[PDB]
Amino acid sequence: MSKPQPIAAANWKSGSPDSLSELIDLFNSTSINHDVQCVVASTFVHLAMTKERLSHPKFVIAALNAGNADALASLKDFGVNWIVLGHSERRWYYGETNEIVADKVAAAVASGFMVIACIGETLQERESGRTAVVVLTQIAAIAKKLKKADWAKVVIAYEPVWAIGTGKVATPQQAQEAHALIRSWVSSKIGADVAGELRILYGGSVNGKNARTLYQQRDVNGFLAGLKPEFVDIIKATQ
Repeated sequence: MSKPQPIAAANWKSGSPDSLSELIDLFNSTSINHDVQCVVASTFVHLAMTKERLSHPKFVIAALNAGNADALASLKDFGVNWIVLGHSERRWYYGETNEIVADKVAAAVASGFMVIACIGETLQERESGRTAVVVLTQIAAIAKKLKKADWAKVVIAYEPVWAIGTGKVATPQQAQEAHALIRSWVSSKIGADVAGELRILYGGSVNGKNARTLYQQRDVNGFLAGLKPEFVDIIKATQ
């Protein structure tokens, strides 16, 4: 096994507690044959339901864009040990700076969390050839605030804004190129050991039909997707 352990993360940003409860029952009943870490991420308002209902041994709960020190402490005291930082989306919609996400990553790691940090370019950046510079600027800001040993707690997700909620998935070649670019930068600037163990996940219009062909790429280690019945097939795709 050359790739590190894959991750499949489902995000529940909104929706009925009753429809969530049903999806969690589906997941709790699903046998998963291979080594994969599955994650159900949700906003605070849905965490108490998820924590109460989810019981599968291959699943953990994560908080979506958790907030400040008080919020991290409230998560830790409730038993939630993963956070998802949706930086590529927040950079587009809100102008969140790269330095703000980097400080959030370091604060979460310092508080004992595993952190999925989502990085990625805009539509216009992609169109104009700015992808590599933009992505590398994001990973370098994150790295600035971490020590080498801290990378064991970090997962990077490549989430280009143009693929988020648009139905326009990155092609296998596009995902691979971006993921390789990130990994090679980590190898060069942090270390080859860290680069080899780093999980780089793809997010943005992943579904049950396109996930498997994405996973077959050398530098793809899993997925961020929505919490939907097809997520069962997204997990299978990480075999």
